[PDB]
Amino acid sequence: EQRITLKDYAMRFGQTKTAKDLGVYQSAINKAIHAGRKIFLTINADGSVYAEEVKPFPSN
Amino acid sequence: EQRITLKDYAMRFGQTKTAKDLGVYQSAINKAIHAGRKIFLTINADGSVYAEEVKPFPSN
DNA sequence: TGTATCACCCGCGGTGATAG
DNA sequence: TGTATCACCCGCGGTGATAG
Repeated sequence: EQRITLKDYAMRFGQTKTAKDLGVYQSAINKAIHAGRKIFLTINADGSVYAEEVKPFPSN
Repeated sequence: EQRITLKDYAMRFGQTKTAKDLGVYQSAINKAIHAGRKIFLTINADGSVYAEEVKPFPSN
């Protein structure tokens, strides 16, 4: 609430802001996205963001 | 259904079987567990297992 | 239907192993 | 409220940078 996708979020906001919102470098995002990582953002009232990723175990 | 925790599963079954069930080496498990990784198994009728892990983005 | 190291290599997450 | 490389280091996931 709102639960939204990284990619998604990225298309709305632009790699940079996003990236900035997670306190990480833009290239990350990019990579991450192209990467096809399953990740989700969570927005809070204030607009702070939280992101978790889903991955299969085991990583290999 | 059933949704169960790795650790959990591990306590019921013993590191080894588990490990075997995921097609990975026992030490992994161990590590993984001690590691405090958030991971979950999913059991199916037949008893096949599937495991996904939850992680914060970004990994760093 | 034991677990917990250990060093090795592509620093996490694995591998094999070795023991117990 | 541009994105997409690139080489570098602790092979994935990041960093900075460089450009466009």
